[PDB]
Amino acid sequence: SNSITENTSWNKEFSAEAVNGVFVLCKSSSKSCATNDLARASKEYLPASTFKIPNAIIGLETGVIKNEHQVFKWDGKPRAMKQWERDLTLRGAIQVSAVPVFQQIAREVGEVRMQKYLKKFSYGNLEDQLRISAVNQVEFLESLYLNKLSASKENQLIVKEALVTEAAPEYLVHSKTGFSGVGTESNPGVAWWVGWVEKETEVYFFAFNMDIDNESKLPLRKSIPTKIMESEGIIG
Amino acid sequence: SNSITENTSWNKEFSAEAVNGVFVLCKSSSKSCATNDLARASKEYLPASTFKIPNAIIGLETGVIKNEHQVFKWDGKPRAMKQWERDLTLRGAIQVSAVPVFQQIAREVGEVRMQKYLKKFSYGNQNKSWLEDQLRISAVNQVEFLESLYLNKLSASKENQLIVKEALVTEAAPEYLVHSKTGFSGVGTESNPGVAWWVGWVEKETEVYFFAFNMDIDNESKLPLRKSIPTKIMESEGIIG
Repeated sequence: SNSITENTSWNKEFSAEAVNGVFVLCKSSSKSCATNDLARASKEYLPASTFKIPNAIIGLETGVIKNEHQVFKWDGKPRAMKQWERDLTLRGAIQVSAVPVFQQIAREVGEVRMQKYLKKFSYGNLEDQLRISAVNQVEFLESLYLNKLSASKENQLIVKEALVTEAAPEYLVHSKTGFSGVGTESNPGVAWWVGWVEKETEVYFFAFNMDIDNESKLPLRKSIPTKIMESEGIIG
Repeated sequence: SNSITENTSWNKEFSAEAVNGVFVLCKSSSKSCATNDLARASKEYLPASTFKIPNAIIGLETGVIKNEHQVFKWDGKPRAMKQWERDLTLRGAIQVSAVPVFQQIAREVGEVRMQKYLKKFSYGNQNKSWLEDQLRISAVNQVEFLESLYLNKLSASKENQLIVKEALVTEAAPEYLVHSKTGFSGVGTESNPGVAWWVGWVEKETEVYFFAFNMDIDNESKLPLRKSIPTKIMESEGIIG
């Protein structure tokens, strides 16, 4: 029996940074989610680089991504960022959100196959022609964690390992950042931080998004959720 | 036909701490490895908790470990260590080297199948409930075995190999992922010192580094060196940190 609760206590962390956003934290064992804003938790936004998670699974399931050790070689021709100008593994391409690598994977999969898997994954309603909510992100990440997506357990495991961003004796953090851009002062951009924490035998799924009009605010997409999860005693 | 090259430059890291031990570091594959001591690199020692790597793979292959999300429930009966007195995941059991969890896995596997898997994995010298004490494995054999695991070439499903690889993650950074396992036989005596291990691999962008470290240890206070010496060597190589 799935449930969600509104917790005004986290508004502190948003107010202190003057951030308009939402944090959704779900405890797997109790099938209970908590958020600071139910309305925004259900609102759909451009996924930006969070879309690299389903794109990676689809890339492996279709065969476009050969296997776990697939290397995305750089032809030497300049790219939007120097961090993309080199050979990358799946983990490498995911961490730096390498646009050209995932655009190439998407082209080889094709429009029809890409849409077929996104419907099967219930992923929102091609990265720019799609919108997804924080609640939809945690549901999708839980399906991935449980290997319940329409793809082999092996391909789901490859993507889960490639998303590892923090390891401690008591927990493993799997996560993905997203940033659509600054947008305009009228219609701001969106910044995301989504993932899950395997802490002892408990699993916590999280999705954070915020309005962003200045690239200088990007660090807040990790600091606000990190402070909330630290105060919940989930991570350090 | 793998080769091992002696590198007297790391001797400094050992001598300074007055440590008798070996570090083996292989870039890309176990084909060409570097070490501070050719002789000791190939010398076989008891694996201690490093044995929990093949134990976990065999547990999964035999179905004793049902799947990736297996929980090892605590029966409430006091254990040798407080950190083992709770339910544990495969990663949790591996991280605290939970003896009771792995002893039970070994029993369910059976000494029969266990020995057939170890032979098929080329794990240690091929010459019951004392595997971590009876087995003998070299630092070179550890990096060869970890390279097979990494490449999914052991006689096990890709899925079971991937589950164990994820459970061994100990450090994550934007540029690298460290998979490792500690081992400690005990302090032994000055005449017969125990052995301390740190084995694993680093996925550094497109490159992979396999490592195996072991040292004589006759005093508890020296334990930190099993991680600090290899870390300092890999930090100087620009692999981690």
